[PDB]
Order: sequence, then structure tokens, then C-alpha cells
Amino acid sequence: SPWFGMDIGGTLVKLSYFEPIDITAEEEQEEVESLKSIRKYLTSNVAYGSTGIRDVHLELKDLTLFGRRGNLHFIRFPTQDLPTFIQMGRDTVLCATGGGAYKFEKDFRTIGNLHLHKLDELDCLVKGLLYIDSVSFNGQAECYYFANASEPERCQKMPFNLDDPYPLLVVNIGSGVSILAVHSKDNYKRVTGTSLGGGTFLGLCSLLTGCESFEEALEMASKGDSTQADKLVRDIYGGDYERFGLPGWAVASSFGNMIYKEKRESVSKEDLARATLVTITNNIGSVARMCAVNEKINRVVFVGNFLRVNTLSMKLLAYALDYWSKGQLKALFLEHEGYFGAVGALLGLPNF
Amino acid sequence: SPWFGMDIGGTLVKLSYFEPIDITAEEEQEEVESLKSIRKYLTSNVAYGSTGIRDVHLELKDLTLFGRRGNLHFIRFPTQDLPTFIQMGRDTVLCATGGGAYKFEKDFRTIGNLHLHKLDELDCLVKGLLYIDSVSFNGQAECYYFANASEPERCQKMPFNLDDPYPLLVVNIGSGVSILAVHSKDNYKRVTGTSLGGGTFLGLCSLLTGCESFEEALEMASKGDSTQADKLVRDIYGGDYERFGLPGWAVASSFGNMIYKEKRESVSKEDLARATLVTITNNIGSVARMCAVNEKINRVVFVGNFLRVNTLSMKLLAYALDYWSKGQLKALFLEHEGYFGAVGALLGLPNF
Ligand SMILES: CCS(=O)(=O)Nc1ccc(CC(=O)N2CCN(c3ccc(C#N)nn3)CC2)cc1
Ligand SMILES: CCS(=O)(=O)Nc1ccc(CC(=O)N2CCN(c3ccc(C#N)nn3)CC2)cc1
Ligand SMILES: Nc1ncnc2c1ncn2[C@@H]1O[C@H](COP(=O)(O)OP(N)(=O)O)[C@@H](O)[C@H]1O
Ligand SMILES: Nc1ncnc2c1ncn2[C@@H]1O[C@H](COP(=O)(O)OP(N)(=O)O)[C@@H](O)[C@H]1O
Ligand SMILES: [Mg+2]
Ligand SMILES: [Mg+2]
Repeated sequence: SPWFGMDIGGTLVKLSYFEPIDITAEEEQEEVESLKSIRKYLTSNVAYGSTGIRDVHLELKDLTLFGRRGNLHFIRFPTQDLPTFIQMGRDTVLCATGGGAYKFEKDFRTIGNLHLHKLDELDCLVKGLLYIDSVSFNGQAECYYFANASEPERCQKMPFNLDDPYPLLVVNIGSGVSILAVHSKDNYKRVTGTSLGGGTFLGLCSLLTGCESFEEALEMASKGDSTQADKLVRDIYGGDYERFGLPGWAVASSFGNMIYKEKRESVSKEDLARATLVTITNNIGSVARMCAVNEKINRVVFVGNFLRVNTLSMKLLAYALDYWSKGQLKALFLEHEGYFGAVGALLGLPNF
Repeated sequence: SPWFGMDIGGTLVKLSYFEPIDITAEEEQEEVESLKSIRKYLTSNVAYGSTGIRDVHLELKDLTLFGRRGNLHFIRFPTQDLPTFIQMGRDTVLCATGGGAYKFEKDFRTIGNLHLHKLDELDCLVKGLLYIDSVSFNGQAECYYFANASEPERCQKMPFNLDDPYPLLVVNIGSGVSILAVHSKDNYKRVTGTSLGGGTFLGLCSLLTGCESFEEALEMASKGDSTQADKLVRDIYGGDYERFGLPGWAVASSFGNMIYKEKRESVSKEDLARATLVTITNNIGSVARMCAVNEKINRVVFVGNFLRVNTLSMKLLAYALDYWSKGQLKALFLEHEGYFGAVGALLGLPNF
């Protein structure tokens, strides 16, 4: 039985697979051809079908898990393509989390003799995050931050130690946003959430710009100027609003200059992509800051796949959290952001 | 010297004008023809030029102010048209607030001998709100709420008494959003703000639907189904997410179904208008609820012109605040929502 952890989200399926590397001479004879073929298929390819991808750079090597040494692999594909995954599977214990573990329960059971064990998406997130940070990223820090995030000449990635992880605010930016307050390994609450998340960025971008991939949306945004669409404090006051410490550059109204027809006629699609990214990211940062202040937590870690290959949003979050909190809060990031639920599922395997 | 209070916002200019009604036989002789002409022009017309409107239904009659009896009138026009207003004024003490009091300071001073006194936009909001509620809306409650906002068969406008106004959370939904915590008549702080406000609704709506008025945007939204654009919890889980009490109908990802090309091709412009309204309104409600919980305030009053002739957003706020706070918070509304800054400015007149 291959060891898989699966997080079926609203947008992406995340899969963690443990490849044993201490396979004996006898265990290799006693392995069934279908199990050898699956292991070879997964380790021999970095693209699976037309939409599956193995994130090779995230692989954890020579991990000891459940008493065996092996490599921990990380794979993703769109939830839209799960029927293809299941159809391939029909031609066996699966720990599954995320909403899709419930929605597609009946589909997984079309695979004969498959044992489906549903686990909670946020329990799995916490357990997976704590595990990866505990075992390190092949000796390197799993957690990092942007040092001196207020000065761009100095803003650089630096490692952050999470040996005492508690308390922690976890901001899970997926299709939507969940915000968690973690007080201990078995004590955490979902403080709140927002529906303005990664799916809002991509959905609005596609409506506004016609982009048809997450990565193309980011590339457009990198070329845009969000101030062409946004109304700034200095557009309203002529400068800073000093009485309440609002700098002239702060956004007073996202997309607020688009109420003027002449401005709608001159804005570029790249400007609209950047304004969408900035709007979503600032709102997440602001909600994270309010939750942090109320939960009395000063370490805020942002995860989920809205931030993969998305340095613009990470730097924006690093800078905004530091600036608006007057330096009281720290934006933290994790190399395996995307995959913690899938790992937490995999870790539930001994219970079955 | 006519008595005017002006709030020049990022989007709208709001003007409060006190019409004296106890004018003597001698005071009428001693009044200059330009002052009689302005008073007649304002009381004889409900539309001013092409874009000025007097909200006749809001007028406060037989108000005693500064020792004179008169009528308090409420007038609005787009900040974009302020040059026309100033040009008409060139062919005199003005208390002015909002960002435009600073940005257009030099323009107001083109009016010979005009004395411009700038006042803070949130000081003026608090003073004006407390004043109007204190004098009543011609004997009727200035403040109201939607009773039994969870049951639509019972959801009806009902009056709310604010004789002891403190503490109060004031959510000012204009171009952007300011959130205030009012502890006493001279003790209040701006807790935070969000840039997802009324200008975001109108700007995104215009980009997405081509609507070209606030009122047309609301009319489109009233005909739409936001769930055509939004991804709901039940789209992700197949039902409720029970472990964290998220009902299947809650929005998991605003515009989140627009990541799928086929869904973008079938959504209507009315659906996109409604999804924009719902997205903005829920986010304001959520931010208001977090601030309320942290400031330890259970009365939340929503003002600003995003809510004028906007019952959909008011009912959405009433319902959402009650539902998500498990009944701990009350959404309150005010008949003169839009105009409190302009009134507060007018009330600063004795200081000059
Ligand atoms: C991880 C479970 S998921 O996969 O299904 N994704 C998911 C689901 C829901 C949400 C939004 C949320 O958590 N929400 C909705 C907005 N909420 C409001 C709304 C109005 C007010 C007021 N007034 N207050 N709160 C709080 C609760 C985000 C992501
Ligand atoms: C009434 C003055 S106005 O006329 O000029 N209108 C106006 C001006 C600014 C705002 C937004 C705001 O108040 N903002 C911006 C967002 N903010 C953030 C952003 C990121 C993070 C993080 N991490 N935290 N806070 C807090 C402060 C709304 C309306
Ligand atoms: N290849 C990709 N395809 C679709 N969305 C992608 C993507 N790469 C990054 N993203 C972003 O990641 C978000 C989903 O993150 P994720 O954490 O996996 O959400 P979920 N709800 O599926 O569990 C999307 O909303 C989008 O903003
Ligand atoms: N006639 C109208 N024209 C433009 N916007 C209007 C409007 N009637 C209502 N609105 C709404 O009111 C909002 C402005 O409210 P307001 O409180 O006056 O903001 P502000 N920043 O000008 O001080 C706009 O963003 C729009 O959503
Ligand atoms: Mg997820
Ligand atoms: Mg205003």
C-alpha cells in the first residue's frame, strides 16, 4: 500500500507521497507490479498528464517516517481534473482532507477496496505545518521572512526559527482565506475567514484582463501600475491625511478611479491585474493584522497557494504588516506553503 | 452671511444649509440682493445645474440653531463638479471638511473675501451624527435597525433610541471605509479603515458591467444572482462545513467561479453587479464585526452614501452582522446617512 496524503481543495488538489528508499532485496520481489509501476511513474516524471506537476524542488530527502527512510514528494493538479485522477486509479488506504474529501467521497469509493478516511482540513494544516518545520527543509529553515521589509535596498529573504511555534496566527490563502490562532499542538481555533482570497484574484483578473492562468495573471500584474485604477489618499486630500497618520500613497478606494469613464478608457489590463493583486493582498494583510491584535499574537505566517511563485504579494504583505502595525507584527512565510494539509493527512495514516 | 456646512469627499460634495424662517420686516430690507437671490435659488429649486440635488425629504423644519429658527437643508453634487460650484460662487465664512477642504483650499480662496475654515472629517462626522440624533428627524427617530433580520417574513425597519450614544462603532462607507470607536463626545479614535468601499463597488461595476450611474448599478444588482459568480462553501464541501459552523450558502471565494471560462461565458452583467455588491458589503460587515469585538462595542452604526437608496446592502449588513456574531451585535442605520460631516462643519461656525 503506497503512502499518500491528499488535500482536495476548492481549486487545487495537493498530494504528498512518501517514496521508500530502504527497499530490501526481498521486499522488491514481494512488491506487486502495479505498486512498482506507480512508484516508477511518479519518480520518473515531473509532469503527469496535461495538468499534474511534481514540485521537485520541495522534495524532502532521507526523511524517516513511520520507521522507514524515504523521500517525501509534493504533487499538485487542478481539482477540476480529479475525475481523470480517479479514472486512472480505476485501471489502498487514502487519508484525504479539504472540502473535496467530502464532496468526492462517493467518487473515491468507485476504486474497489479503497479505504477513504476523511480528516479535517485545518487539523491537517496545523499538524503538517508543525511537522515540516520540525524536520527542516533538508537542513534549511522551513520558515522565512523579509528582513528590513520597509527599505527596498535592504529587503531580503532571511530564515526564521519556529522551534517554540506558539502562539501562531496562520493565514491560509487558498480559494478563500481561513485565519487560525494556534495556541498549542492540540489547541487552535479558526478565528475567522474572508471570501476575498486567491480565487477572487484569479476570477476578477480573468474577467478584467482575459488572462487564463494564475501565472499569466502574476506576469501582467508585475507590469502594471495599480495607482492607475486605485484612488489614493493624496487624490482625496492632496497629500497625507496627517491627523490619522494616513500617508498620501495609501489606497483610499480600490478601483476607485474607475468610476470616471475617461480613466476606465486609459487603464491597461496590466494595471487592472496589479490593482486586483494589491486590493486582495492588502485586505488579507489588514484582516490578518486585526486578528493578530485581538488574539494577542505577533507572529503571522501566511500559507496557501495564492503565494506560490508570487513574490509581489509576499513583499507587499511583509511591508504592509510591518508598516501598518508600526513594527509590532512580523510576516512569516514557509517554503512548503501549499502542501501542509496534504502532509497532515499523510500523518494520520497510523490511526488506520 | 449665509450659514453653510460643506463636506468635500473623494466622490461627493455634501452641503448643509440653514434657511432662516424668523426673518423680520427690518432684516429683509437690510438683506443684500445677492443673499436674497441665493436663498431663493436654493429654496425654489430641487435640482441645481445638471448634477446638484436637494434631498427634500431629509429637511429638518423649525430647527433652533445659533438662536434662530429655520430649516436645515441637505444638498449634494459630485466633487468632479466643484469647479462649476466655485465658478458660480465667483459671479462669506465657509466651514469645510473632508479631503477636498485641503485639496481645493486654494480654489475656494479665489472667491474674494471668503474665509475658509478647515475642520477634520471625522470630528465633523461625530459631532454631526450626535447633533442630528439629538434633535430628532422632525420628531421621528434618526436611528433605526431591521428587526428580526434573520427571518425575511419579519424583517422590518424599526426605530432605535440613541439617547445614551456611547460607546458606538461608526462605520463610514464612502469612497473608502473609515471605522470609528466613539467613547464620549470628545473621545473617539479611528480604529482602522478599508479601501474596499463605495468607490470599489461603483468602479468594479463599471468595469464589469458598463453601468454608468450608482443607481443603475444597484438596479442591475437587484436583478442579479451573485452565486453565479461566487464559489460557495457547498461548491467546495458539497454541503455545510460543520466543524467550523460554515453554512453551505456562505461565500467561500468571491468571484471564485469566474476562474472557469465556461462560467465566465454564462454569467450575466446583473449577476456580476450583485456579486460586486455582496462582496463589498460582506467584507465591510466582517471588518466591522472584528473591530466591534476588539473594541468591546455591540452597537455598530453604518453611515456614508454607499448606503443611500441601497436597501439591499442595508439588509445584507443587518442580516450578516446578526448571523455571524451569533446575535451579539446590532446593525444600526441613520436617516441622514451621508450628511453628518456637512452638519458637523456647520456646527463649527461659532468658533469663527
Ligand atoms: C476553509 C473552508 S472552505 O474550503 O470552504 N473556504 C472558505 C470558506 C469560507 C470563507 C469565508 C469565511 O470564513 N466567512 C465568510 C465571511 N464572514 C462574515 C461575513 C459577514 C460578516 C458581517 N457582518 N461577518 N463575517 C465570516 C465567515 C473563506 C474560505
Ligand atoms: C477618511 C480618509 S480618506 O478620505 O482619505 N478615505 C480613506 C483612506 C484610507 C482608507 C483605508 C485605510 O484606512 N487603510 C488602508 C488599509 N490599511 C492596511 C493595509 C494593510 C495592512 C496589513 N498588513 N493593514 N492595514 C489600513 C489603513 C479608507 C478610506
Ligand atoms: N496552477 C494554479 N492554478 C490555479 N490556481 C493557482 C495556481 N497556482 C497558484 N494558484 C493560486 O492558488 C490558489 C489556491 O490555493 P490553495 O491553497 O491550493 O486553495 P484550495 N481552496 O484549493 O485548498 C488559487 O486561488 C490561485 O490564486
Ligand atoms: N449619485 C451618486 N454618485 C456617486 N456615488 C454615489 C451616488 N450615490 C451614492 N453613491 C455611493 O456613495 C459613495 C460615496 O459616499 P460618500 O460618503 O459621499 O463618500 P465621500 N468619500 O465622497 O465622502 C460612492 O462611492 C457610491 O458608492
Ligand atoms: Mg485548501
Ligand atoms: Mg466622506
